[PDB]
Amino acid sequence: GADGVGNASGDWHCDSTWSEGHVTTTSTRTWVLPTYNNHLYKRLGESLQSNTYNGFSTPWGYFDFNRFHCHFSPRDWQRLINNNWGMRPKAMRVKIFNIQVKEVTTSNGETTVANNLTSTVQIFADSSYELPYVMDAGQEGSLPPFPNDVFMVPQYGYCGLVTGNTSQQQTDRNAFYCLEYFPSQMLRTGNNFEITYSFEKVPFHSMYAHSQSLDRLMNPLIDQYLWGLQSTTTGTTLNAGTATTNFTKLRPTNFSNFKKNWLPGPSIKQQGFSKTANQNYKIPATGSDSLIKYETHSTLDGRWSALTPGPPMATAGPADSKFSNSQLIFAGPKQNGNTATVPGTLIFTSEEELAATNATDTDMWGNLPGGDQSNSNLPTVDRLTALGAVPGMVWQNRDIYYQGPIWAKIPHTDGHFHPSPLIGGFGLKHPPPQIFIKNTPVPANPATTFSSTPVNSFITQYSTGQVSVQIDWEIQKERSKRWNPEVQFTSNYGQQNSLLWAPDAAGKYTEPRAIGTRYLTHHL
Amino acid sequence: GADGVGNASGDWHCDSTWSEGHVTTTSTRTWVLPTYNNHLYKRLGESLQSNTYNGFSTPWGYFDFNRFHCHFSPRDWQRLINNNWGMRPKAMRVKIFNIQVKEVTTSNGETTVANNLTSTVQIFADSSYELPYVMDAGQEGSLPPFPNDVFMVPQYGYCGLVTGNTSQQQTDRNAFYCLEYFPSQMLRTGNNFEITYSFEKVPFHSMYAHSQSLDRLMNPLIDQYLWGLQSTTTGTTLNAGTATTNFTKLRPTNFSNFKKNWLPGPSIKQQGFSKTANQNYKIPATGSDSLIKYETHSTLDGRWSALTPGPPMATAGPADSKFSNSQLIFAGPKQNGNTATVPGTLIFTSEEELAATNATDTDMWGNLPGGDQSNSNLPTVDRLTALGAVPGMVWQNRDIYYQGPIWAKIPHTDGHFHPSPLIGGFGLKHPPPQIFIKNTPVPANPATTFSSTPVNSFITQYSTGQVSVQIDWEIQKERSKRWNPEVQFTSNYGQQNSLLWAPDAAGKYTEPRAIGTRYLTHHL
Amino acid sequence: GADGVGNASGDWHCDSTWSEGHVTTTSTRTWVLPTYNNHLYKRLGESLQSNTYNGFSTPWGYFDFNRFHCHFSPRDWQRLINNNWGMRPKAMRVKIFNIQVKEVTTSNGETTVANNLTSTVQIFADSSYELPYVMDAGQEGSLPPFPNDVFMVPQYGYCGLVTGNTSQQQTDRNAFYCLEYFPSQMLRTGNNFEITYSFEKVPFHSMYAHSQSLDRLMNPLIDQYLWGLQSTTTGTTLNAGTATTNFTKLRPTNFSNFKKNWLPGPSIKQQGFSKTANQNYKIPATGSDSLIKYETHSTLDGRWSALTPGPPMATAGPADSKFSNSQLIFAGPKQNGNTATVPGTLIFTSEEELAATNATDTDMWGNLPGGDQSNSNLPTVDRLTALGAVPGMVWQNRDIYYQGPIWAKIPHTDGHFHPSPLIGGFGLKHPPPQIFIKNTPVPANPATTFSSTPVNSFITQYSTGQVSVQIDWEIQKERSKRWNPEVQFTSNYGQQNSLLWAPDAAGKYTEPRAIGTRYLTHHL
Ligand SMILES: Nc1ncnc2c1ncn2[C@H]1C[C@H](O)[C@@H](COP(=O)(O)O)O1
Ligand SMILES: Nc1ncnc2c1ncn2[C@H]1C[C@H](O)[C@@H](COP(=O)(O)O)O1
Ligand SMILES: Nc1ncnc2c1ncn2[C@H]1C[C@H](O)[C@@H](COP(=O)(O)O)O1
Repeated sequence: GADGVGNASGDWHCDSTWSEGHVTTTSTRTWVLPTYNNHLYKRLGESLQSNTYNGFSTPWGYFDFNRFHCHFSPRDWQRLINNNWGMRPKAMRVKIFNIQVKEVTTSNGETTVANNLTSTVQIFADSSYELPYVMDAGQEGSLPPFPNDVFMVPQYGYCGLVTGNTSQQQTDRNAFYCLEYFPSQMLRTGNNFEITYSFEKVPFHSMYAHSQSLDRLMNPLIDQYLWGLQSTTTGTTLNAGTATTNFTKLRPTNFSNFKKNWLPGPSIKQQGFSKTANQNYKIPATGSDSLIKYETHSTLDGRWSALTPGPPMATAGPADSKFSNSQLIFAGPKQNGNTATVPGTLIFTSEEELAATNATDTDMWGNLPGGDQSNSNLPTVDRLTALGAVPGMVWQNRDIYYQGPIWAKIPHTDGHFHPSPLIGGFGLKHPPPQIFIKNTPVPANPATTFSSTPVNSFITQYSTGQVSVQIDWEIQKERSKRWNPEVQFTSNYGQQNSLLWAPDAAGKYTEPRAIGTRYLTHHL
Repeated sequence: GADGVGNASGDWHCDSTWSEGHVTTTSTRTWVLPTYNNHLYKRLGESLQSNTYNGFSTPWGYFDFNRFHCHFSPRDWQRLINNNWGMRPKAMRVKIFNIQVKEVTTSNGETTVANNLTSTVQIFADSSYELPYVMDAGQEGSLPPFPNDVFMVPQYGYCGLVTGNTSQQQTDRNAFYCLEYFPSQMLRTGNNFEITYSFEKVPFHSMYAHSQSLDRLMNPLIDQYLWGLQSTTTGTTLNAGTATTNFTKLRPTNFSNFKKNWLPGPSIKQQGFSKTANQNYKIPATGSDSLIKYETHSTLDGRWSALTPGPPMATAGPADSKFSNSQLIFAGPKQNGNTATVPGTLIFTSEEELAATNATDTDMWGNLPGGDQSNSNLPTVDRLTALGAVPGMVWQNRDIYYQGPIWAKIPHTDGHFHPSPLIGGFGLKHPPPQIFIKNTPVPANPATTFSSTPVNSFITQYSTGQVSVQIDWEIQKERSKRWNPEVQFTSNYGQQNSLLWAPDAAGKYTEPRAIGTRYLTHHL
Repeated sequence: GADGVGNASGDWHCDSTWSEGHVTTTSTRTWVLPTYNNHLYKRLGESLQSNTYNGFSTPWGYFDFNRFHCHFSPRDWQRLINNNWGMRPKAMRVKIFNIQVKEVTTSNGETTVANNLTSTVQIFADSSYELPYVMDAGQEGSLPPFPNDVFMVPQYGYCGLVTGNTSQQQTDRNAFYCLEYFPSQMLRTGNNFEITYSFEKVPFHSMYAHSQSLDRLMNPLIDQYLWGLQSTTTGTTLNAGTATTNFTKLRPTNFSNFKKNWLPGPSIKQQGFSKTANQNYKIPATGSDSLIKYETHSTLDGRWSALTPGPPMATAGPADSKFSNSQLIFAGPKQNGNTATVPGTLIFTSEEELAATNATDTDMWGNLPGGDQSNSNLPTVDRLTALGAVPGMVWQNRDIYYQGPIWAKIPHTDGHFHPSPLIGGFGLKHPPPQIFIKNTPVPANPATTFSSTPVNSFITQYSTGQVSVQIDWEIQKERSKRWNPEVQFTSNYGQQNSLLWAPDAAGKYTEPRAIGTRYLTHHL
């Protein structure tokens, strides 16, 4: 990739091509790149007991396309989800171009901008995965959903290890990575970048809700050939009757005692809250009794971490007054602030579909006897609040969302367990590589006599250009023998003043709701 | 398959062929097919709080061979289990034939039956697995163990999802499947059906009990090179002594403190009951305090489900007065009713063999400190009642029984854990397909003037014919260097009036006991 | 097609195969055939002034598959309509088989039925179209929607010409057709029939609603270069002002005066009625002032005929209290009678979608001046109630329904106009041929001495068998660049006691609502 100054170095492609069981999304967006940290690396750190962290902020920016709406349009996502029991990324190709480097000159009063033709910009992809991976933390920076929205490239920054739960102080293990210590490609207008990636083979995402329920997978018309204890006494009253060993053949209408082959999957109880302000308990944000303490969390090296997405568990409804972590929440259309007090201002996700295989988040997994029953003792009935893997469990994973993550890098650790990103998406060992970009520094007028001191005065600059990502998605059509019509993502937003999923009168594009994927159905 | 009326369309095969490490069981049985639901599909449903269920009952019947005694004879099962450390299904072939369709005519007083030559019967195999799988729920309907016992084909019926724990009401997800919306093969006498299947590669079943115990896998003659804390004080009395840090080299006779490499597998405590009526606690069947509540159970969408078979855990003995779920119970020889009060009337299974690797069902997994010990505090000793998977665990799975299930379909869910049917058997992703069969409807005399109303009057009919299943089993001979004789399944039923495992004087075949598989032994 | 008695002569096929842009529906149903008109042809006739008719009723039955639900399942129809901007029949193959002829014998008290092996049944297809075509009159007789519903074959009967509007009397033109004067194929059990047809090339059906409206097809941001008269005076008051010739450039916000290139298509005003009983006018059924008179109708040879389906016109809504002819009405799920008084008991169709191109049924086409305006005269503003074709008109045709007609034969007349069946469907010159079937007469015991008199005594008989139709449908996927999600046929029937679009607890299948086809959208 290399030509002249007055020659576009690439074209605008915003395809959409469906077929058999392959769909290829292609999209381009214009971007802007500032001069981060005024050209330098800055060591980050701040002791915040549990929020304690340390690291570094770099002068580099980076492209992030880890959000579904970066590739599919509303209509597409609809297509995709109303006719396919699953999908998955297969291949990706990214390309940056039409680089334009600008140098600003703030006048006596206001700023004036001009084209620095010979100025260069750098790009390079960490395809060896030797740098903290940031594109999968569910953070901002991905491309805009709306094709014609210009966006700012995010600043690259990474965290180191926090030794302790007190100080951000760093050990001899903490490491510093320098992006200049990498081979980068230098570009000027007329040059361009391009790269290709191939997704690892990964399981198709569900994209369907279950019909049958795990506890009702038998023939309602027939007896088991298995027997069990029905009751130890004769009455209808606890601890009172002639006392006997009553065994049953386990036949229809019973079912809750039918011997079964599979159990619901692992769960960890979550605290449930109400959207109606006065049904909660009045826990504060800050303080020694901050919400954190009362919400189910994990503990790493003395530090707390909300069990946020957490294990795949059946959740509350999107409409239900109850909600909780485990439920993804996105900003509403009219919500533009770091804070809100009106539930109706936000968007609530829901894993209600999982109630066919997984346990409910706020409830429990089941119950255990708290001791050994006797003729002179009925044991306490304990609560199975958290339960790990056990032979015979099966479960569904969290759904995927139109404005959700697409993939996440699996942690470089010997051993794990069922690698599905908890925020959702595809867990890859080596995922789409992070592409870094940064404007090259331009020394301003220099001293006329030598100085071993590093340069300070730099011309002020910023760049802009387009970028396009093309991902090949493998999808699988359904083919069920279900007779009755299925549920489907439909418009149904009724009459409206300014069409939904479209810019308003002021020219602002905003996403009305969150869209799932599990509309279609498959049995167990 | 297609010939004449006076020409058998198949022959009777009840082989048995052993060899190297392959055994092929072949068996045929005669069957009868009624006219279920008087030809129509009926929506099922009944709100029973926790036993709540919904679904449909179909006009179709189905062949089920998911029981070991359907294929092996007593003697065979014996052969199989006294010389092989394992086995597994490899291939299957089923064929239906000698179809005979009969039409009944109830006379003024009593019924008279005749042959409807031209009447047809339908068959088809759901080999795309697009229909609720029912053959693995441990229900009745499989073939009779006794070769010369005529059997009735089961009615096909399936359950939908239960949304809630209150109402059987159905949502837009519930689905209705219609078997007529499938390509079925129509037969008349002279026609026949046939099909072949190949089992997925699946782990051989154990078929052996362990010698060594997981906690005793070392050399009893030598010291470890590892050290540990033996005691914190000097006396023989708790909280009393000169208080010191006493470390040991961990040498013979100790063993319970030896550093080991593996832990017992996951477990969930089960309530234990006594067979002697007055040692229990007098819990009722029905009621707000039904046995269910007090027995360890799971909770799906607010509904309860006994943790019946549950996790592989060492169990009580077959003779022990204590028993519990986790133990398979079959009807005794003289037990002919949906209920019983005499333990000795039934047959108790037992996983006593697992006590070499798994934890005991009624007991616990182990113990944990309930807090941090101090010089001014000895923490509560907590009970590890339920424990999921943890790096380093190992365990044995539930045994297989002569009259037990053979396989079960693994649930269509992203992710599970160690897919061994909990009732026992082989967990296949796509198992032997369900073969459906139903008599074709025959309109009785019709109206002489048109009517857009669906037909009601149907000749009364039923069919009968033979069916044969052939399964190729892969088995592995032992080859241990064990010196002393091994345990073996022996007759030993002493003297008797009417030989056991044989019809009585009245001509009734009944199975005396339940037969396991783990008679042979292998170390760890 | 010819084999033995104990050999099925065909199998049961109820496929469904989707792909690129071709879908093949295959379905089979069991049927019953009586002995119509007790074996003879009967001349029909009845003078009913306007309902006057004449013709003949035949001893033959006939297969009719001219209803969409005969081929697609609920789910299919859904598939079909949520992803395709159109479809059309391409090829058809029908086959009858498993013929079973039964002879009844009513005993002293009640009837007894037996198999008459040697009895024959006749079939033949009028593929020369030389017989009144009846399969397209929107009458009963097609196959049941539910695969497992036995149905009665309809009786063939046809009408002749009615000369007059008084008498059913027939002229020398009236003709009598005899089906025995055709080559028919005789069958016995073991024989079978089969035939193939290929649809004529015919326009794909719409299957989409319009975005843009015919009167708003310009750029809302720009002026026309055309001028027009805006007002003849100065005030804001009719007939009052300084009187002038005010011409305008015809620019935005106006639009209703913009010069346009196309006009809405032809229409004929229909009378509108209200579903709320007391908003009508109290017109009687019978009488000299029967509803007919007051409802827009056509007049052929003095006879009246409701302008029922009539011209493609925008209609009322399915929910609107107003309804009218022009709107297809089907029986509700719980409606089982030739009459009803509760609108909510029935199912209302709606062409509301056509309001983007066609005029509204109950309203009018537009307005005309009733004379020539002058400085001393303002003409009556007339109502354009009925308007035929005029250069520049464009229009959409009536939608198609899940339980609607599929095709209709175009009348054998020199000339017509835009041949789209008014009830809806595909207008073919030579459509799927009518397949006739009738049981062959079997003389009962005969006289022992000759008689030139035609036979009377016939054994009583009826037959039954299966039939299957396979139609290859050509469909076209969409490919719009629409951004916002589209409307879609979704379940959404909320919670329910007995799942919809599925048999109830009593085993009765009933269709909940009527399903259209225009869910997707295309502009103009
Ligand atoms: N998103 C995603 N990525 C990878 N694997 C997934 C994912 N979702 C479910 N699984 C399953 C597929 C295999 O059973 C498995 C292997 O983990 P392993 O530790 O590699 O043996 O985890
Ligand atoms: N009956 C049966 N069927 C299948 N697998 C069994 C069974 N019994 C034990 N296992 C083991 C074999 C592999 O370790 C495994 C894979 O589960 P997967 O989720 O496929 O990675 O589970
Ligand atoms: N259903 C159907 N069948 C046939 N033609 C249709 C139909 N619907 C719309 N049209 C149009 C297609 C041509 O413009 C036409 C020819 O009529 P002709 O008199 O043959 O010149 O009518």
